[PDB]
Amino acid sequence: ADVPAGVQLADKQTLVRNNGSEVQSLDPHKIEGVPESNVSRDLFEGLLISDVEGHPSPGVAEKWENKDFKVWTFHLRENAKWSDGTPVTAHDFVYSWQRLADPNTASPYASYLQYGHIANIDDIIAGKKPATDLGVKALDDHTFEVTLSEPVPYFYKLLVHPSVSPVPKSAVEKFGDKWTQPANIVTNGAYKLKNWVVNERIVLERNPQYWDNAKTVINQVTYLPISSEVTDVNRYRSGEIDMTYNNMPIELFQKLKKEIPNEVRVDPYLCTYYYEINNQKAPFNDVRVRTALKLALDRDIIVNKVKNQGDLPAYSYTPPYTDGAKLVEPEWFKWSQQKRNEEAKKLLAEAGFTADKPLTFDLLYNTSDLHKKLAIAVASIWKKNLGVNVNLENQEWKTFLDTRHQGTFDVARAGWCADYNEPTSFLNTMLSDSSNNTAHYKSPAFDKLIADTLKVADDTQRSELYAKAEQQLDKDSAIVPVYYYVNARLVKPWVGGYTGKDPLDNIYVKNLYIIKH
Repeated sequence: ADVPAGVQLADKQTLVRNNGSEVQSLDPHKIEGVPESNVSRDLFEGLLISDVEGHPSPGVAEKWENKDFKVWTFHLRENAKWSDGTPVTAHDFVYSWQRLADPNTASPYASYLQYGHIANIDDIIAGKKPATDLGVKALDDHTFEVTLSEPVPYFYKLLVHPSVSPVPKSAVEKFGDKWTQPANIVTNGAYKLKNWVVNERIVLERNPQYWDNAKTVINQVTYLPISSEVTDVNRYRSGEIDMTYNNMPIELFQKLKKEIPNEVRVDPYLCTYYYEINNQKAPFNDVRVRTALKLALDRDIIVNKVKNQGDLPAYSYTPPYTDGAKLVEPEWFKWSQQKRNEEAKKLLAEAGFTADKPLTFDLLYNTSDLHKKLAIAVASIWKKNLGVNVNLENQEWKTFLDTRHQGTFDVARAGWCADYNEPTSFLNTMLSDSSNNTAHYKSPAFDKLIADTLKVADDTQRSELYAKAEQQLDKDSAIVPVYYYVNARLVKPWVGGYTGKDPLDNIYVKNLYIIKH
């Protein structure tokens, strides 16, 4: 943290943050969500980290260079250490990225190495070559070199993501799946794990071996797993929680801007809320059915009437304000809802869905006041505009993500937040073989468009191709876009250091401080 001159710091530097749900895991190679990343950034540090405004900045690597955007060399600071006092070296990164790539790990984020295009990743993921063929090498203890199969000018931007953080080989090999328990874990971030009681709390304490420890102010941070937004607000207002999670309750929000304006933070966020359709499950493998659902959803009612929290009605997957996005607004978005509704009814009727044979399907959502209130509104809208029957089903977070990867769903509430600010952070997830493809969408035309983005060497052609890939997605009606999120949360007046300026919301508790109160 960088404490301003004149600020008086509380004597007690502790923080309690709501984190939306129980984390899937603490192992950086097994996580895929925002709640998991929130804790991960405090415990494990990679090559680059974000500064308080969101810019990629030195983490374990103090400086890096590239040759033709294909060979990237990271110079690691010599005082980086793990919490047991041992040095963080380039060998840790070699081991870690090979473990990520290895099929035996089964990382849900294995494809992140394809997004960066590290040499040999495709063969490694396919079982054709061993993980030791990965194009990374330690030139010495402080020098990590990465070789890509193509020039990727934004490669370094990917490096702030948890799946490319290091894991300590000696703990992983000795304890297997229990390496993340408090007595076994070893960490290299500003904090270390003190306690983990499932469905109750996660408590982290400052890690004195952290290379930037002299600047860390908060000594202890607790993450809670409350998935009720209404309950998070109540415990915030009772004084128990200093920073809520950033999902806001329909029930109370508007009340809060009125009652506690200086505590409500509302900033741009690169995430999109949508209904994910299982594209390989009949009858959702018919484009007419997917298009009808997309058209009959009335976004004005949902965004402006039902939620009304500052979100923008969406017409694409990638948010239009992502760096490099120059998207074409589809013509259906400009139509009236009455025309969208008639066209949707026509399409469903062509699909064989009568009034004696109405389409019936489930809508799966992860436990939450917000998602439940929204799923109920969306089921009504669809019932009324299409005569469709929808059965609502809630699952806890870890189970919900699992169900989506397994394909045992019809339609699901979904939301994707960028991992780096560039349109491929969204678009790479719809690639046929992506480990993040939960829509189970498979399009050779789509895959080709994305592949062509690295064969050109100028931003305009790239941006044009990103726009055509969004159009392909929209033509196939792979998903149902609903709104582009805003990052809305409550933060006590005595929490310093949270700017709200990073659109990826990569907060690090090492940057915060408590003002005396």
